Amino acid sequence: VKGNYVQVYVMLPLDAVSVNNRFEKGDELRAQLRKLVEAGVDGVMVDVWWGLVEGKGPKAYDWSAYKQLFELVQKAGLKLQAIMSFHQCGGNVGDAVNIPIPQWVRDVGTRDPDIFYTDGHGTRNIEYLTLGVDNQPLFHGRSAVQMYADYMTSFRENMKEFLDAGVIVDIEVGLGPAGEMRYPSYPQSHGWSFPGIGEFICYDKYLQADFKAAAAAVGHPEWEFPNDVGQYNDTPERTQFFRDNGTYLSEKGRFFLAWYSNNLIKHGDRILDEANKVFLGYKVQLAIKISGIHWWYKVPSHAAELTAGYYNLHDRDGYRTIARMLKRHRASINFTCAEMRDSEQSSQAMSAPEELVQQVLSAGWREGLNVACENALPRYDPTAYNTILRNARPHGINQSGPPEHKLFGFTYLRLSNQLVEGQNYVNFKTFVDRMHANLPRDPYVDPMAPLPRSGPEISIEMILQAAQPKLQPFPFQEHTDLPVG
Ligand SMILES: OC[C@H]1NC[C@H](O)[C@@H](O)[C@@H]1O[C@H]1O[C@H](CO)[C@@H](O)[C@H](O)[C@@H]1O
Ligand SMILES: [Cl-]
Repeated sequence: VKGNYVQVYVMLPLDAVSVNNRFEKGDELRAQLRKLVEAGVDGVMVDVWWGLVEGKGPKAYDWSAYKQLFELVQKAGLKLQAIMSFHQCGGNVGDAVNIPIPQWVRDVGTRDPDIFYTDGHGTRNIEYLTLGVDNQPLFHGRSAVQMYADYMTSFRENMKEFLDAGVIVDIEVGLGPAGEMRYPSYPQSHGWSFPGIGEFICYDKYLQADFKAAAAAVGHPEWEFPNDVGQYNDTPERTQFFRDNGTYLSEKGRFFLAWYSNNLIKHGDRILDEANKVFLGYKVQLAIKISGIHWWYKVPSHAAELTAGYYNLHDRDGYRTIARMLKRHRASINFTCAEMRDSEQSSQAMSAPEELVQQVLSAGWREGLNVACENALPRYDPTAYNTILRNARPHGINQSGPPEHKLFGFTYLRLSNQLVEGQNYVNFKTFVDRMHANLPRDPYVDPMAPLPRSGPEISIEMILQAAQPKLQPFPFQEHTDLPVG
């Protein structure tokens, strides 16, 4: 029965550490984490905000608040998943917690605005640095990749005690906005609202130069980005690019989609190679986060996935390519939407979160990866938990041994007083029991080996062999066999 146990983590509040980099929630979190422990929770997840830690200047890392937070977590006896959060928290009208990337990095942007992902109207998105500057030494002598590597190295050195004590068990490497490996193709601040197709965010001068060179390398120097793609809030059929039998299918469209999605893959590969080197020999898993772009999954162009950078079509597996890139690093996939049913979604959005989840989990498992999941949106109801349970053990319980497939972990978004009071807590606690296959909490489950060095670098052509033939997912049971109620 023990092979069925799925670990449950809970995300901490976005302001677990204050926006001024002070630890202020000692008493509150102590009581809240005690409730989590009483409920059987294996660990917590937390954003380690770049804007807080390296906020005062290059290499001025102030870890003092995170250390206090981490001691609290260790004192509670909980495991810890640390997100290298190289992205802005909040920043939209109405957001409660607002933590931009370091001011001194934004200061570079006042002179070189092309450090930011840029749309076709020229709007600069300040939430994250363009993958176009990964290897450009623009930041007081450092490249973006060097800044990420140096931050992770400082983290390791300063948190060594927590790593050695087995408190920190997972490093989630932020690779884009919201920590997700994607482009910022659906920004509320630029006027997007659900379920707009989004936009291609490749207009910064660095990416423009990259495209031109890539185009010349295949004999077509003349080529430009597609200009029949509409705008953020369009539907696919309103554009010549994304409509059925549209220009996304052309030789030109295919080249562009490949270039855009490949650049995201290369960004992840090169940052994971550095992260692996940093954490070599520590008993931790490295993970990336893939965003759950479920809208337009039911139309041929998969338009919102394409603009996010996931080149996914009925005959092209745009997630298995990503999974193949992760293999050499022994990195895990952290996906979302684990809580969603298709019946809960708007019809006109053409949304299929269940099939998308099935596609991403199946891709990870076919590449031999650990796969974990999060809920996309806040949920406290038994139906949500039953959906997560279904995704956690897609073929149900194996009474003989471990199941054919299971999630390596699930991380719940997110801790607050609401979760640990009233009927919410009862529902949550029962969820954790079921995730644990009704066994008691086992802190020693899923032990990590010392992280080995990433295997040999493989080319983009090698990675892309995973795109086709596109396979049906593994069959998933309609309903969990171990529901909450
Ligand atoms: O965890 C990543 C995102 N998954 C999909 C959710 O809808 C979204 O809200 C999540 O992003 C938030 O939480 C992250 C972890 O706390 C944080 O890094 C990110 O900035 C968002 O606040
Ligand atoms: Cl295969």
